This record gives sequence, C-alpha cells and structure tokens, in this order.
Amino acid sequence: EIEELRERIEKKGMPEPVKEKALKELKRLERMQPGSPEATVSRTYLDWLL
Amino acid sequence: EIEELRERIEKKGMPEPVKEKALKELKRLERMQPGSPEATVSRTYLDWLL
Repeated sequence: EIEELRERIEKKGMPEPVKEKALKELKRLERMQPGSPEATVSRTYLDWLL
Repeated sequence: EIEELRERIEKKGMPEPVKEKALKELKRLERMQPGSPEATVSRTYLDWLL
C-alpha cells in the first residue's frame, strides 16, 4: 500500500524533479521499519505529494 | 488493559477521523517496549483521547 502509491502519483502527470525527490524519500522509507515513528510522517509526506 | 482500552475506543462514541489513528498507534504500541518514555507519552495520549 506504498507500492500502489508508486503508480498513484503519475496518474495526473507528475513532473520529474518532484518524482525524483519522491524516490529519494522512498529509498529513505524502505529502510525504515514499521516500528520506526517516522513512517506515518513520510506516508503523510507522500500523501501531501498527491 | 490493552484490550480494555481497545474496547473503550468503541465504547465512548469517539468519532471517525480519530479512530484509525488511535487503532494504528495502539497497533504501534503493543509490539514496542512499554517502559519507554515514548511508551509513556503514548499511554498518556491513549489515556487522553479516551
């Protein structure tokens, strides 16, 4: 449910530096555990990118 | 008492934007260490909403 957020963001035609910063945030986030407190904050960050 | 607090979520009448946040951070709560100050402010927050 963050891999369906990969194909969610280019449904509207996302520009390229925004999606590169989104991929930088998600290779920060894929090493973050569900026990880490910042995963919901980064998911809120990606929802603010929608 | 974790399940007693989980029952007291739905016992009160506590509304719908707060409910999935309360259940998800309680979902964070049962797997992490209860002696933590993060666990202290979590149990304070999920005393405060209820």
